[PDB]
Amino acid sequence: MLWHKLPKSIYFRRGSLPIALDEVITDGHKRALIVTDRFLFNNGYADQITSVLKAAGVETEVFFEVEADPTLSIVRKGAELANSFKPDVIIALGGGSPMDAAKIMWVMYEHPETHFEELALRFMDIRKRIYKFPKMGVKAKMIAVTTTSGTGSEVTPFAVVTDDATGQKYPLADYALTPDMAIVDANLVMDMPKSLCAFGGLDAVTHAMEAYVSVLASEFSDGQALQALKLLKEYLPASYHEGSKNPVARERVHSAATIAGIAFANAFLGVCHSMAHKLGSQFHIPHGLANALLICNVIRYNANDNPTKQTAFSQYDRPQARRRYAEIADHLGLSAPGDRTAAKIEKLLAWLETLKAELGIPKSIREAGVQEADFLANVDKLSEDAFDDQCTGANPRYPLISELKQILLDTYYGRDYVE
Amino acid sequence: AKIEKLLAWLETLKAELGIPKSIREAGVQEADFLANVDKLSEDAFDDQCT
Repeated sequence: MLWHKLPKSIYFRRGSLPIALDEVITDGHKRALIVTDRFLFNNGYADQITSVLKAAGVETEVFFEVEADPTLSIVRKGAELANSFKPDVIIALGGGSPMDAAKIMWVMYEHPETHFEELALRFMDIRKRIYKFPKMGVKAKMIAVTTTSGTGSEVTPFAVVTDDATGQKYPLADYALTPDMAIVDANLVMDMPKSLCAFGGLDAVTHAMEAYVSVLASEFSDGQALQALKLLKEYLPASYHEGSKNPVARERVHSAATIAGIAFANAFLGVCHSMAHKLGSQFHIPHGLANALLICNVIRYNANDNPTKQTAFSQYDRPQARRRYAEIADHLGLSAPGDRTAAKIEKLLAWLETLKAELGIPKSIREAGVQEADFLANVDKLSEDAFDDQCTGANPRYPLISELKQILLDTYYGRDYVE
Repeated sequence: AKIEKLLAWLETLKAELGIPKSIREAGVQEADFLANVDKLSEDAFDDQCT
Protein backbone atom coordinates (compact mmCIF):
# COMPACT_ATOMS: atom_id res chain seq x y z
CA MET A 1 0.00 0.00 0.00
CA LEU A 2 1.19 3.54 -0.81
CA TRP A 3 0.11 6.98 0.33
CA HIS A 4 0.30 10.74 -0.25
CA LYS A 5 0.51 12.85 2.90
CA LEU A 6 0.74 16.63 3.07
CA PRO A 7 0.12 19.46 5.53
CA LYS A 8 -3.45 20.61 5.88
CA SER A 9 -3.10 24.00 4.16
CA ILE A 10 -0.29 25.54 2.12
CA TYR A 11 -0.69 29.29 1.65
CA PHE A 12 1.49 31.12 -0.85
CA ARG A 13 2.49 34.13 -2.70
CA ARG A 14 4.21 37.54 -2.76
CA GLY A 15 2.79 39.59 0.09
CA SER A 16 0.91 36.92 2.02
CA LEU A 17 2.56 36.75 5.45
CA PRO A 18 0.38 39.26 7.40
CA ILE A 19 -2.87 38.08 5.84
CA ALA A 20 -2.19 34.43 6.62
CA LEU A 21 -1.67 34.97 10.34
CA ASP A 22 -4.98 36.78 10.65
CA GLU A 23 -6.81 33.47 10.98
CA VAL A 24 -4.82 32.59 14.08
CA ILE A 25 -5.92 35.92 15.54
CA THR A 26 -9.55 35.14 14.73
CA ASP A 27 -9.33 31.60 16.10
CA GLY A 28 -8.45 31.45 18.81
CA HIS A 29 -5.11 31.44 20.45
CA LYS A 30 -3.64 33.75 23.06
CA ARG A 31 0.00 32.73 23.67
CA ALA A 32 2.78 32.06 21.18
CA LEU A 33 6.47 31.24 20.83
CA ILE A 34 8.84 31.93 17.94
CA VAL A 35 11.86 29.78 17.04
CA THR A 36 14.41 31.53 14.84
CA ASP A 37 18.08 32.41 14.43
CA ARG A 38 20.18 35.05 16.14
CA PHE A 39 21.02 36.54 12.73
CA LEU A 40 17.45 37.21 11.62
CA PHE A 41 16.68 38.50 15.10
CA ASN A 42 19.54 40.99 14.78
CA ASN A 43 17.98 42.20 11.54
CA GLY A 44 14.41 43.42 11.36
CA TYR A 45 12.71 40.20 10.31
CA ALA A 46 11.46 38.83 13.62
CA ASP A 47 9.62 42.07 14.38
CA GLN A 48 7.40 41.62 11.31
CA ILE A 49 5.48 38.93 13.19
CA THR A 50 5.62 40.32 16.73
CA SER A 51 4.50 43.80 15.67
CA VAL A 52 1.37 42.38 14.06
CA LEU A 53 0.71 39.98 16.91
CA LYS A 54 1.04 42.56 19.69
CA ALA A 55 -1.48 44.89 18.03
CA ALA A 56 -4.24 42.43 18.85
CA GLY A 57 -2.34 41.46 21.97
CA VAL A 58 -0.75 38.06 22.59
CA GLU A 59 2.23 36.94 24.66
CA THR A 60 5.23 36.51 22.35
CA GLU A 61 8.88 35.63 22.90
CA VAL A 62 11.84 34.74 20.70
CA PHE A 63 14.22 31.78 20.95
CA PHE A 64 17.21 32.96 18.89
CA GLU A 65 19.72 30.37 20.06
CA VAL A 66 19.83 28.08 17.02
CA GLU A 67 23.22 26.79 15.92
CA ALA A 68 23.69 25.75 12.27
CA ASP A 69 23.26 22.17 13.51
CA PRO A 70 20.96 21.09 16.36
CA THR A 71 23.02 19.93 19.32
CA LEU A 72 20.51 18.00 21.53
CA SER A 73 20.98 20.42 24.47
CA ILE A 74 19.61 23.60 22.91
CA VAL A 75 16.34 21.71 22.49
CA ARG A 76 16.37 20.82 26.20
CA LYS A 77 16.57 24.49 27.17
CA GLY A 78 13.87 25.18 24.59
CA ALA A 79 11.56 22.58 26.11
CA GLU A 80 12.28 24.08 29.53
CA LEU A 81 11.36 27.54 28.23
CA ALA A 82 8.22 26.14 26.59
CA ASN A 83 6.82 24.37 29.63
CA SER A 84 7.77 27.36 31.73
CA PHE A 85 5.76 29.55 29.34
CA LYS A 86 2.98 27.10 28.28
CA PRO A 87 2.12 28.35 24.76
CA ASP A 88 -0.19 26.75 22.21
CA VAL A 89 1.18 28.10 18.91
CA ILE A 90 4.79 27.51 17.89
CA ILE A 91 5.99 29.48 14.87
CA ALA A 92 9.18 28.34 13.18
CA LEU A 93 11.09 30.74 10.94
CA GLY A 94 14.26 30.30 8.93
CA GLY A 95 15.45 27.27 7.00
CA GLY A 96 16.82 23.88 7.93
CA SER A 97 17.97 24.08 11.52
CA PRO A 98 15.22 26.20 13.21
CA MET A 99 12.48 24.09 11.61
CA ASP A 100 13.60 20.65 12.78
CA ALA A 101 14.86 22.18 16.03
CA ALA A 102 11.29 23.37 16.62
CA LYS A 103 9.97 19.94 15.61
CA ILE A 104 12.14 18.19 18.19
CA MET A 105 11.42 20.67 20.96
CA TRP A 106 7.72 20.35 20.11
CA VAL A 107 7.61 16.55 20.20
CA MET A 108 9.15 16.55 23.69
CA TYR A 109 6.79 19.31 24.78
CA GLU A 110 3.67 17.22 24.20
CA HIS A 111 5.16 14.25 26.10
CA PRO A 112 7.60 15.24 28.87
CA GLU A 113 7.79 11.66 30.18
CA THR A 114 9.12 10.00 27.02
CA HIS A 115 12.88 9.53 26.92
CA PHE A 116 14.94 10.42 23.85
CA GLU A 117 16.49 6.98 23.26
CA GLU A 118 13.24 5.06 22.72
CA LEU A 119 12.27 7.75 20.22
CA ALA A 120 15.66 7.18 18.59
CA LEU A 121 15.10 3.42 18.46
CA ARG A 122 11.39 2.85 17.81
CA PHE A 123 11.26 5.48 15.06
CA MET A 124 13.96 5.58 12.39
CA ASP A 125 12.19 5.27 9.02
CA ILE A 126 8.91 4.94 7.18
CA ARG A 127 7.74 1.92 5.10
CA LYS A 128 7.68 0.37 8.61
CA ARG A 129 4.37 0.98 10.38
CA ILE A 130 5.17 -0.87 13.59
CA TYR A 131 3.33 0.05 15.53
CA LYS A 132 2.17 3.55 16.37
CA PHE A 133 3.19 6.93 17.81
CA PRO A 134 1.64 8.91 20.70
CA LYS A 135 -1.11 11.41 19.95
CA MET A 136 0.04 14.98 19.34
CA GLY A 137 -1.56 18.30 18.56
CA VAL A 138 -3.45 18.29 21.86
CA LYS A 139 -2.13 21.41 23.58
CA ALA A 140 -0.11 23.15 20.84
CA LYS A 141 0.29 23.36 17.08
CA MET A 142 3.01 24.41 14.67
CA ILE A 143 3.28 26.97 11.86
CA ALA A 144 6.22 26.90 9.44
CA VAL A 145 7.49 30.00 7.60
CA THR A 146 10.34 29.60 5.13
CA THR A 147 13.06 32.12 4.33
CA THR A 148 15.64 30.49 2.07
CA SER A 149 14.63 29.32 -1.39
CA GLY A 150 15.82 25.79 -1.98
CA THR A 151 14.97 23.53 0.95
CA GLY A 152 11.70 21.80 1.64
CA SER A 153 11.95 21.22 5.38
CA GLU A 154 8.58 22.87 6.10
CA VAL A 155 6.60 20.07 4.42
CA THR A 156 8.80 17.07 5.18
CA PRO A 157 8.59 14.95 8.37
CA PHE A 158 12.36 14.75 8.89
CA ALA A 159 14.69 15.84 11.67
CA VAL A 160 18.41 15.40 12.34
CA VAL A 161 19.84 15.78 15.86
CA THR A 162 23.55 15.73 16.75
CA ASP A 163 24.73 14.49 20.15
CA ASP A 164 27.24 16.59 22.08
CA ALA A 165 29.33 13.98 23.88
CA THR A 166 29.80 11.33 21.20
CA GLY A 167 29.06 13.38 18.08
CA GLN A 168 26.41 10.86 17.10
CA LYS A 169 23.77 11.69 14.50
CA TYR A 170 20.16 10.67 14.97
CA PRO A 171 17.53 10.94 12.23
CA LEU A 172 13.87 10.98 13.29
CA ALA A 173 11.11 10.51 10.72
CA ASP A 174 7.38 9.81 10.95
CA TYR A 175 4.24 11.45 9.61
CA ALA A 176 3.28 13.10 12.89
CA LEU A 177 5.90 15.84 12.67
CA THR A 178 4.66 17.60 9.54
CA PRO A 179 3.47 21.12 10.41
CA ASP A 180 -0.15 22.18 10.33
CA MET A 181 0.34 25.20 8.06
CA ALA A 182 3.15 26.26 5.73
CA ILE A 183 3.53 29.90 4.68
CA VAL A 184 5.42 30.56 1.45
CA ASP A 185 6.31 34.24 0.99
CA ALA A 186 8.63 36.03 -1.43
CA ASN A 187 9.09 39.36 0.37
CA LEU A 188 11.24 37.63 3.00
CA VAL A 189 13.76 36.68 0.32
CA MET A 190 14.80 39.61 -1.86
CA ASP A 191 18.12 40.61 -0.29
CA MET A 192 20.03 37.40 -0.05
CA PRO A 193 23.37 37.76 -1.86
CA LYS A 194 24.79 35.52 -4.52
CA SER A 195 25.74 32.78 -4.36
CA LEU A 196 23.45 31.81 -1.51
CA CYS A 197 20.73 31.71 -4.16
CA ALA A 198 22.73 29.35 -6.37
CA PHE A 199 23.26 26.93 -3.48
CA GLY A 200 19.54 26.56 -2.84
CA GLY A 201 18.85 26.42 -6.57
CA LEU A 202 21.19 23.48 -7.04
CA ASP A 203 19.80 21.87 -3.87
CA ALA A 204 16.32 21.99 -5.38
CA VAL A 205 17.78 20.66 -8.66
CA THR A 206 19.18 17.61 -6.90
CA HIS A 207 16.06 17.01 -4.78
CA ALA A 208 13.89 17.04 -7.88
CA MET A 209 16.28 15.00 -10.05
CA GLU A 210 16.53 12.27 -7.42
CA ALA A 211 12.90 11.81 -6.34
CA TYR A 212 11.54 11.03 -9.81
CA VAL A 213 13.60 7.88 -10.36
CA SER A 214 13.37 6.34 -6.90
CA VAL A 215 11.84 2.89 -6.44
CA LEU A 216 9.12 4.37 -4.23
CA ALA A 217 8.01 6.74 -7.00
CA SER A 218 4.26 6.42 -7.31
CA GLU A 219 2.22 8.25 -9.95
CA PHE A 220 1.16 10.95 -7.48
CA SER A 221 4.52 12.74 -7.31
CA ASP A 222 5.75 12.29 -10.87
CA GLY A 223 3.90 15.30 -12.26
CA GLN A 224 5.04 17.65 -9.53
CA ALA A 225 8.67 16.54 -9.84
CA LEU A 226 8.58 17.20 -13.58
CA GLN A 227 6.93 20.55 -12.83
CA ALA A 228 9.71 21.51 -10.39
CA LEU A 229 12.30 20.59 -13.00
CA LYS A 230 10.45 22.56 -15.67
CA LEU A 231 10.18 25.72 -13.57
CA LEU A 232 13.91 26.17 -12.93
CA LYS A 233 15.53 26.29 -16.38
CA GLU A 234 13.94 29.60 -17.30
CA TYR A 235 14.04 31.40 -13.98
CA LEU A 236 17.15 30.31 -12.09
CA PRO A 237 19.76 32.14 -14.26
CA ALA A 238 17.61 35.27 -14.42
CA SER A 239 17.37 35.16 -10.64
CA TYR A 240 21.12 34.62 -10.38
CA HIS A 241 22.34 37.45 -12.61
CA GLU A 242 19.98 40.23 -11.56
CA GLY A 243 17.92 40.53 -8.39
CA SER A 244 15.95 42.06 -6.91
CA LYS A 245 15.73 44.07 -10.14
CA ASN A 246 13.55 41.29 -11.62
CA PRO A 247 10.92 40.37 -9.01
CA VAL A 248 9.35 37.67 -11.19
CA ALA A 249 11.92 34.88 -11.41
CA ARG A 250 12.73 34.91 -7.68
CA GLU A 251 9.23 34.04 -6.49
CA ARG A 252 8.91 31.33 -9.14
CA VAL A 253 12.21 29.77 -8.04
CA HIS A 254 10.93 29.96 -4.44
CA SER A 255 7.63 28.29 -5.33
CA ALA A 256 9.27 25.57 -7.39
CA ALA A 257 11.62 24.90 -4.48
CA THR A 258 8.69 24.15 -2.21
CA ILE A 259 7.12 22.09 -5.04
CA ALA A 260 10.28 19.97 -4.91
CA GLY A 261 9.84 19.76 -1.14
CA ILE A 262 6.33 18.43 -1.69
CA ALA A 263 7.73 15.98 -4.25
CA PHE A 264 10.34 14.17 -2.20
CA ALA A 265 8.25 14.01 0.97
CA ASN A 266 6.59 10.76 -0.16
CA ALA A 267 9.07 8.94 -2.40
CA PHE A 268 12.24 9.18 -0.36
CA LEU A 269 15.80 10.23 -1.14
CA GLY A 270 18.98 8.51 -2.32
CA VAL A 271 22.68 8.13 -1.67
CA CYS A 272 24.12 11.52 -2.71
CA HIS A 273 21.81 12.90 -0.01
CA SER A 274 23.68 11.16 2.82
CA MET A 275 27.01 11.63 1.03
CA ALA A 276 26.36 15.38 0.97
CA HIS A 277 25.36 15.25 4.65
CA LYS A 278 28.59 13.57 5.69
CA LEU A 279 30.84 15.52 3.31
CA GLY A 280 29.38 18.76 4.65
CA SER A 281 29.31 17.70 8.28
CA GLN A 282 32.95 16.68 8.37
CA PHE A 283 34.70 19.45 6.40
CA HIS A 284 32.23 22.15 7.64
CA ILE A 285 31.18 22.66 4.02
CA PRO A 286 27.81 24.41 3.57
CA HIS A 287 25.15 21.94 2.53
CA GLY A 288 23.84 22.67 -0.94
CA LEU A 289 26.92 22.78 -3.13
CA ALA A 290 28.10 19.41 -1.81
CA ASN A 291 25.63 17.48 -3.95
CA ALA A 292 26.17 19.81 -6.91
CA LEU A 293 29.66 18.38 -7.20
CA LEU A 294 28.36 14.82 -6.80
CA ILE A 295 25.23 14.62 -8.91
CA CYS A 296 26.77 14.05 -12.35
CA ASN A 297 28.88 11.21 -10.97
CA VAL A 298 25.75 9.77 -9.35
CA ILE A 299 23.87 9.94 -12.66
CA ARG A 300 26.82 8.16 -14.29
CA TYR A 301 26.82 5.73 -11.34
CA ASN A 302 23.22 4.72 -12.03
CA ALA A 303 23.52 4.62 -15.83
CA ASN A 304 24.35 0.96 -16.45
CA ASP A 305 22.42 -1.54 -18.59
CA ASN A 306 22.03 -4.60 -16.28
CA PRO A 307 24.80 -5.89 -13.96
CA THR A 308 22.88 -8.59 -12.08
CA LYS A 309 25.05 -8.79 -8.97
CA GLN A 310 23.01 -6.93 -6.30
CA THR A 311 19.63 -6.37 -7.97
CA ALA A 312 16.19 -7.05 -6.52
CA PHE A 313 12.72 -7.81 -8.02
CA SER A 314 14.03 -6.71 -11.44
CA GLN A 315 10.88 -7.98 -13.25
CA TYR A 316 8.30 -6.60 -10.82
CA ASP A 317 7.92 -2.83 -10.79
CA ARG A 318 10.89 -0.85 -12.10
CA PRO A 319 11.25 -0.46 -15.88
CA GLN A 320 14.80 0.89 -16.01
CA ALA A 321 16.80 3.72 -14.46
CA ARG A 322 18.04 4.67 -17.95
CA ARG A 323 14.57 5.12 -19.40
CA ARG A 324 13.32 7.52 -16.73
CA TYR A 325 16.39 9.74 -17.19
CA ALA A 326 15.53 9.66 -20.89
CA GLU A 327 11.97 10.68 -19.96
CA ILE A 328 13.30 13.66 -17.98
CA ALA A 329 15.56 14.57 -20.89
CA ASP A 330 12.99 14.51 -23.67
CA HIS A 331 10.26 16.04 -21.50
CA LEU A 332 12.58 18.94 -20.74
CA GLY A 333 12.93 19.60 -24.49
CA LEU A 334 16.54 18.67 -25.18
CA SER A 335 16.37 16.07 -27.95
CA ALA A 336 16.38 15.57 -31.70
CA PRO A 337 13.25 14.02 -33.29
CA GLY A 338 15.29 10.93 -34.15
CA ASP A 339 17.50 9.66 -31.33
CA ARG A 340 18.33 6.71 -29.10
CA THR A 341 18.59 6.31 -25.33
CA ALA A 342 22.27 7.02 -24.64
CA ALA A 343 22.27 10.14 -26.81
CA LYS A 344 19.41 11.52 -24.74
CA ILE A 345 21.32 10.63 -21.56
CA GLU A 346 24.34 12.52 -22.93
CA LYS A 347 22.32 15.58 -23.97
CA LEU A 348 20.83 15.58 -20.48
CA LEU A 349 23.99 15.38 -18.43
CA ALA A 350 25.93 17.73 -20.70
CA TRP A 351 23.55 20.58 -19.87
CA LEU A 352 23.70 20.92 -16.11
CA GLU A 353 27.50 21.31 -16.08
CA THR A 354 27.12 24.21 -18.52
CA LEU A 355 24.59 25.54 -16.02
CA LYS A 356 27.05 25.08 -13.12
CA ALA A 357 29.57 27.10 -15.15
CA GLU A 358 27.75 30.43 -14.84
CA LEU A 359 26.33 29.52 -11.45
CA GLY A 360 29.96 29.75 -10.36
CA ILE A 361 30.99 26.76 -8.25
CA PRO A 362 34.42 25.04 -8.18
CA LYS A 363 35.05 21.96 -10.29
CA SER A 364 36.21 19.58 -7.54
CA ILE A 365 36.47 19.27 -3.78
CA ARG A 366 40.12 20.40 -3.84
CA GLU A 367 39.28 23.83 -5.27
CA ALA A 368 36.72 24.28 -2.49
CA GLY A 369 39.66 24.43 -0.06
CA VAL A 370 40.05 20.79 0.93
CA GLN A 371 43.55 19.50 1.64
CA GLU A 372 44.85 16.08 0.68
CA ALA A 373 45.98 14.98 4.17
CA ASP A 374 42.73 15.04 6.17
CA PHE A 375 40.70 14.00 3.10
CA LEU A 376 42.69 10.83 2.36
CA ALA A 377 43.04 10.26 6.11
CA ASN A 378 39.28 10.17 6.80
CA VAL A 379 37.93 8.90 3.46
CA ASP A 380 37.60 5.39 4.90
CA LYS A 381 35.90 6.91 7.94
CA LEU A 382 33.14 8.31 5.70
CA SER A 383 33.06 5.63 2.98
CA GLU A 384 31.14 3.08 5.04
CA ASP A 385 29.55 5.53 7.50
CA ALA A 386 27.55 6.76 4.49
CA PHE A 387 26.25 3.21 3.96
CA ASP A 388 24.11 2.55 7.03
CA ASP A 389 22.62 6.08 7.23
CA GLN A 390 19.33 5.13 5.53
CA CYS A 391 20.38 4.56 1.94
CA THR A 392 17.96 2.47 1.98
CA GLY A 393 17.15 4.87 0.39
CA ALA A 394 15.48 4.07 -2.86
CA ASN A 395 18.52 3.60 -5.07
CA PRO A 396 17.63 1.76 -8.32
CA ARG A 397 20.89 -0.21 -7.95
CA TYR A 398 21.84 -1.48 -4.49
CA PRO A 399 25.37 -0.32 -3.58
CA LEU A 400 28.23 -1.84 -1.60
CA ILE A 401 31.00 -0.26 0.46
CA SER A 402 33.98 -0.09 -1.91
CA GLU A 403 31.98 1.46 -4.74
CA LEU A 404 31.32 4.73 -2.85
CA LYS A 405 34.96 5.59 -2.22
CA GLN A 406 35.46 5.30 -5.98
CA ILE A 407 33.06 8.24 -6.32
CA LEU A 408 34.72 10.01 -3.37
CA LEU A 409 38.11 9.81 -5.07
CA ASP A 410 36.93 10.53 -8.63
CA THR A 411 35.21 13.71 -7.40
CA TYR A 412 38.17 15.10 -5.42
CA TYR A 413 40.55 14.73 -8.38
CA GLY A 414 38.11 16.02 -11.00
CA ARG A 415 37.53 12.90 -13.09
CA ASP A 416 34.48 10.92 -14.20
CA TYR A 417 33.11 7.51 -13.23
CA VAL A 418 33.35 5.28 -16.31
CA GLU A 419 34.08 1.55 -16.50
CA ALA B 1 74.89 33.20 6.26
CA LYS B 2 73.37 34.12 9.63
CA ILE B 3 70.31 35.61 7.93
CA GLU B 4 69.87 32.50 5.79
CA LYS B 5 70.20 30.23 8.83
CA LEU B 6 67.60 32.41 10.56
CA LEU B 7 64.89 32.19 7.97
CA ALA B 8 65.63 28.53 7.27
CA TRP B 9 64.61 27.81 10.87
CA LEU B 10 61.05 29.02 11.09
CA GLU B 11 60.11 27.25 7.87
CA THR B 12 60.96 24.00 9.66
CA LEU B 13 58.89 25.35 12.55
CA LYS B 14 55.92 25.98 10.24
CA ALA B 15 56.40 22.42 8.96
CA GLU B 16 55.47 20.57 12.14
CA LEU B 17 53.00 23.15 13.29
CA GLY B 18 51.05 22.13 10.18
CA ILE B 19 50.05 25.20 8.17
CA PRO B 20 49.71 25.38 4.36
CA LYS B 21 52.41 26.68 2.08
CA SER B 22 50.63 29.49 0.23
CA ILE B 23 47.35 31.35 0.27
CA ARG B 24 45.93 29.10 -2.45
CA GLU B 25 46.11 25.99 -0.28
CA ALA B 26 44.16 27.86 2.40
CA GLY B 27 41.20 27.86 0.01
CA VAL B 28 41.37 31.16 -1.86
CA GLN B 29 40.30 31.15 -5.50
CA GLU B 30 42.27 32.96 -8.16
CA ALA B 31 39.37 35.01 -9.54
CA ASP B 32 38.34 37.11 -6.55
CA PHE B 33 41.96 37.36 -5.42
CA LEU B 34 43.11 38.89 -8.70
CA ALA B 35 39.99 41.04 -8.60
CA ASN B 36 40.76 42.43 -5.15
CA VAL B 37 44.55 42.68 -5.17
CA ASP B 38 44.63 46.37 -6.14
CA LYS B 39 41.97 47.09 -3.56
CA LEU B 40 44.17 45.69 -0.79
CA SER B 41 47.41 46.97 -2.28
CA GLU B 42 47.10 50.67 -1.50
CA ASP B 43 44.55 50.24 1.27
CA ALA B 44 47.29 48.59 3.33
CA PHE B 45 49.53 51.56 2.63
CA ASP B 46 47.81 54.33 4.53
CA ASP B 47 46.70 52.12 7.43
CA GLN B 48 49.41 53.25 9.86
CA CYS B 49 52.56 51.88 8.34
CA THR B 50 53.66 54.64 9.54
